Amino acid sequence: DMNNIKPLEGVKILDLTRVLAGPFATMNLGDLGAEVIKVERPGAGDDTRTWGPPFVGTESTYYLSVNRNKKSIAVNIKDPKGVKIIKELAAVCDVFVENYVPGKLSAMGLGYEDIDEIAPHIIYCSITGYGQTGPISQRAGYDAVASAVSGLMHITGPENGDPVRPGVAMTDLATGLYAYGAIMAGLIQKYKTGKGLFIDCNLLSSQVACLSHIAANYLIGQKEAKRWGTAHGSIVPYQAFKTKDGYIVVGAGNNQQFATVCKILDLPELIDNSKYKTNHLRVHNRKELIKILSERFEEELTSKWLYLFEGSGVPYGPINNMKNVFAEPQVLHNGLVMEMEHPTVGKISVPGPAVRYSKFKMSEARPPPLLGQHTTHILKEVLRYDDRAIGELLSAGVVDQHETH
Amino acid sequence: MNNIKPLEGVKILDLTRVLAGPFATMNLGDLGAEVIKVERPGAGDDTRTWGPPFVGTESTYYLSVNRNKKSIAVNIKDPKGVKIIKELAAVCDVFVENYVPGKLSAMGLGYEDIDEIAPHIIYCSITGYGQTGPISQRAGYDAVASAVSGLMHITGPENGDPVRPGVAMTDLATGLYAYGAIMAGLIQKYKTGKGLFIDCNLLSSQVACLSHIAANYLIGQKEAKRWGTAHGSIVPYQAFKTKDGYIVVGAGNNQQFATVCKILDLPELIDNSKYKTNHLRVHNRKELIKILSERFEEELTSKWLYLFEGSGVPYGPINNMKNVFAEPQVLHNGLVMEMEHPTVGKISVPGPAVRYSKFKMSEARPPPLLGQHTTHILKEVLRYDDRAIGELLSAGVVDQHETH
Repeated sequence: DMNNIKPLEGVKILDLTRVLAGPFATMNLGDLGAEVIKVERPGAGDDTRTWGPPFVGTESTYYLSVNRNKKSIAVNIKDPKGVKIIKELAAVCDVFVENYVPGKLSAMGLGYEDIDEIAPHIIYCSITGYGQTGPISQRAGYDAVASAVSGLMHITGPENGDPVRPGVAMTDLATGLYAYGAIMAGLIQKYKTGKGLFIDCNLLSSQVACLSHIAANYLIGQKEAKRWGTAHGSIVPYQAFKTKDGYIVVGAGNNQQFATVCKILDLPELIDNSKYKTNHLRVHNRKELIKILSERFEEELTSKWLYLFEGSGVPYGPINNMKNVFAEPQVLHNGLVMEMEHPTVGKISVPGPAVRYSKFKMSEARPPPLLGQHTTHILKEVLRYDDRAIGELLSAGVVDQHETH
Repeated sequence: MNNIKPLEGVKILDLTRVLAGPFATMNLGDLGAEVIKVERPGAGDDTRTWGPPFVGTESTYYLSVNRNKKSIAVNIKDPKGVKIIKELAAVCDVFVENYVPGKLSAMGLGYEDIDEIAPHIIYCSITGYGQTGPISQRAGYDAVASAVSGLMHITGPENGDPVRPGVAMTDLATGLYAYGAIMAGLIQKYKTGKGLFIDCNLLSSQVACLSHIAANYLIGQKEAKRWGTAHGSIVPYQAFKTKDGYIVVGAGNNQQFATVCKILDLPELIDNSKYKTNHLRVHNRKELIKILSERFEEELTSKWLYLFEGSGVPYGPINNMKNVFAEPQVLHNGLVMEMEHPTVGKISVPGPAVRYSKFKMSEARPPPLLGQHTTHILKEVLRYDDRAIGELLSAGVVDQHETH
């Protein structure tokens, strides 16, 4: 009976997160089989719900992307009766996840000290902009602001050009991945000790840690980084090249690969040229070498280059737009297009799970919940509320229930 | 109880190279796992030769992502080397590799071979595009993957050539996926008592990260475009040039927009019909950004940081490497981590992103030298006597560093 079972099956997660960093972490935990309870404000809900267009039905595409495999309960945390519901859920929930500014939930009585009293077992994870404490800890967390402060924006952009930001909020997504792993570490710690712990995850720490070798260049060698566009500082040639109909990324990491690229480009003279004999020589003569290579790539179409580079064994790929990405058979074969049946919106498609496991499949996923969709169900079953009290909560406005259950 | 780490007592057999794999095992090493790093004798990990910057004989690239590990140099191509890996796998909980799909299977180190001897083992494979597929045989590279996955297409200046992120965020994202996924396997193994196979690849990680942007095309049939530092739906929310640098300032509602306008001493803009609402501000984006940009250039970045203090609106400065680690918050978070390398001396690398209440990860073992723990691992983990170790050393199957 244990042949085909998900790892986080039987783990209840109380999710109070909003926007992207938090929901992406709980979504990936939901794929692993955990039961995720999403707490939202009555009427408005998660901020992403209003982030449209694009709007499909009454649901924004932003919200649907990162909120699958969750159940929604609408509770007014500011009301004292709402605080009681959250505490009661915490008693039966293994994990507590929030992404408010430090001290906000504590001011409302939902802080870790408050939750620990009723749920000492609970794994409390807090996602913030800059951390629980510090001089700038009170500032709210924003992806673009954090990438600027953390220094990623400084090193991203065209050479001798203005800084740019990554297209998607990679700082937010990286923090969500840090937390998604950290929460599982808390569960492993919980099994041994029998007690819960507090987790601190923040955008600043996530992005700085990702700087890795680039930051180590300054910490150890006192070397300041610069923007390189699509090129690499230490490897030449390794950049995107403009073509007749698009861009192609071609790289050579050694003389064997460089000779292969030159032959495909019909430029054998470069192989034995003294300026390009070695990688260090190629880096020193980067400006001249790139100009010669760029002239060749422009002469032919991207499709012809992909045909010529087939089986080359060197790094090579095309810059793909959204239409081209999901046209790729490899993307489809990996299951990256995930389709789910939304109760009121119909069939919808979002990016699928990145990770695939041999023992179990995560292809079948629950669609993102409507605002307050499971409010009455969670109260009646999980908290054993009678119908009379639920109606009183509904009339007062403490909780909100959607038309569709 | 302090000094109690979650993954303490978990042995990880690490055959990864470059960045994606080592970043995953490094974070597992911080959590208390015993990470055994298998490297080629003579050459070692590819990152070792990726210098300058070089400190001593170790590249800064290698040192950044290889702390909290032990190094054993084994020749997997030799049949005697294959036996050593199999013996280690029997006593190791986790097996991690990042070779091209099918390469280890040819050498006898594939999942089927390891599963027979170590059914408990958790096997994690990190590849460019996945275990199977039309382009699965292609090797994994960050710049190539970001181009194919579509991240490069949406990153860059508006009406400008595409650019790539400064760091290999696709590789690091995949490493973060694996580090979480490996722990998911351990939790499942505790219940079932048997191991499983994990597939992690750069393409799947980056595409999944596209998230709402990909959902716009999949659901709304909308094609994305490059926005520089600006945002498509929110104006103003971008980096602004200053007298000495760049500052990022954003306003998400009319109240925040009024706050920004007052700080910039442009109150007339608040009540202007062209900028009354966010939708109106988006429509007149070109005109509004020009007016705001002219004001930002007049003053120094530090003056703006002083004026925006306590404003409550999104605001931050673009920091270079010197400014990042100059920030007190970065130091307060423990992000500067120092360890004592035996031959290189005291060194500093970026610290762990996550901090836990029960245990501390501040003290870390320094990155190992090539083949530093070869004799120790063979003698202790596999109970090899001195006689057998010498025979492997003479043949060249294993390599031991001068420093132990």
